[PDB]
Amino acid sequence: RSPRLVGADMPCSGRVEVKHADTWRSVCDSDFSLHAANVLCRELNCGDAISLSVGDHFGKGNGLTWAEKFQCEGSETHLALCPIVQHPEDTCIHSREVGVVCST
Repeated sequence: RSPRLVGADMPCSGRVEVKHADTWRSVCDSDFSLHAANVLCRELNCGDAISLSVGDHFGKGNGLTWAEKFQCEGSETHLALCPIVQHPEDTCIHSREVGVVCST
């Protein structure tokens, strides 16, 4: 559940991608709370979250999109420690991949 931000002009902003096993997955913007964002920014040494950005703001990813969501409380040190839960019914397309801007 290793996270990275991809596609931004700086390391601390970009489209969210999180590794599971040997593949990376993006995260639908229907599925990602400000607390998951928070935890992500922290885990990445990027300060605290400023914004979640919709609509593949940093471009869209390709490949898998996470089918479970990270229901973080907010103070977890890693997304790994956040409880997970099923995505809502249907599927998302890459056009709704989520991104973040962390401060700092």
